[PDB]
Amino acid sequence: LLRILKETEFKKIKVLGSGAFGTVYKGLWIPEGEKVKIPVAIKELREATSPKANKEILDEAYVMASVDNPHVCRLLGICLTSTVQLITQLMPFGCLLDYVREHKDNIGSQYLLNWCVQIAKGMNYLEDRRLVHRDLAARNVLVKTPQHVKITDFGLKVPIKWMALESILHRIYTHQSDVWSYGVTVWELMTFGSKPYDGIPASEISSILEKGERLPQPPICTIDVYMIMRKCWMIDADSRPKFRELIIEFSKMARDPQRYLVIQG
Ligand SMILES: O=C(Cc1ccccc1)Nc1cccc(-c2nc3sccn3c2-c2ccnc(Nc3ccc(N4CCOCC4)cc3)n2)c1
Repeated sequence: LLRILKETEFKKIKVLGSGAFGTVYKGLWIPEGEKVKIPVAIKELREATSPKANKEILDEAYVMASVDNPHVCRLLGICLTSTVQLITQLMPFGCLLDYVREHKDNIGSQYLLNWCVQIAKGMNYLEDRRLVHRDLAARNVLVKTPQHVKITDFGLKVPIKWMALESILHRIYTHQSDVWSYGVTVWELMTFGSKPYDGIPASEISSILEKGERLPQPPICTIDVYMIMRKCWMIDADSRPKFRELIIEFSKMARDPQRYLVIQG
C-alpha cells in the first residue's frame, strides 16, 4: 500500500513552502497510459543527515504508508533518488501554524477546541499503532479544510522548546513525551502561533523547566484549559494525561467553547 515512484511518473511543478525536514511542492502524477496529470503534494527531504541506505528508508516508509485515521496524514508514494520524496494528497491549506497566524485574532473558540480534539485523536491513533511522533508541533499539523486537520511527519536542529525534559536530558522518546509536545502545540494554537519561550535561549530551557517555570497562560484560556496544558508538562511522565483522556476533556470543552476560551468575537 505504498507506491514506489520513478521520476518519470511524477513532476514537481511549484514550490509551496520550505521548512527544516525539506521543501513542499505541488506536483503532478502522470498515470502511465493516460493523457491526464493528477495533482499531488510532494515533500522533498533534506538528506545527508546520517547517509542511510534506501531499503533502510523504505522500511520506515512502509509503516507511515500504513496509517489509517482521519487525523493522520498518510504517506501515499515515495521516490528514492539523490533526495527522498514523499507524496501525499495535495491539500489547499498547508500547516496549522501559519493558518492560525494568518487568522490571528479572528479564529473562534469552536475551531480552537476542535483542532485540540482532532490532534489528540490523531495522536491516540499513533499511540495505539505504537508509533512515537518525536516532533509534534503545530508546524506538523496540516489543514485539509479549516475544520479538519491531519498530523504529519511522525517518525521523520532539535525542537528543544517542544521537547519534554527527559527527551532533552536523555533523548528518551515515548507517548508521554508526545503528550508534553502536545501541550506546547495547544499553547501555540491558543496564542495564535506565538513562539514558545520567546527570547529564552534553548541552552537555558532545561534549567527553567527544572526550576519549575512553564509556558505562560494564554490570555484567551480559562484556568481549566491552562490547567490541562500544565498537566502535560509534569516532570513525571506517568502523571501526564493520556491522549484518550485528552480527547475526552477537550471534547467536553468544545461542547461549550465560549465557556472555556475567552475571545472577543
Ligand atoms: O507523506 C506524508 C506523511 C508522512 C507521515 C510520516 C512520516 C513522513 C511522512 N506527509 C507529507 C507529504 C507531503 C507533504 C507534506 C507537507 N508538509 C507540509 S508543511 C505545509 C504543508 N505541508 C505538506 C503538504 C502535504 C500535502 N499537501 C500540502 N498542501 C499545501 C497547501 C498549501 C501550502 N501553502 C504553503 C504556503 O502558505 C499556505 C499554502 C502548502 C502545502 N502540504 C507532508
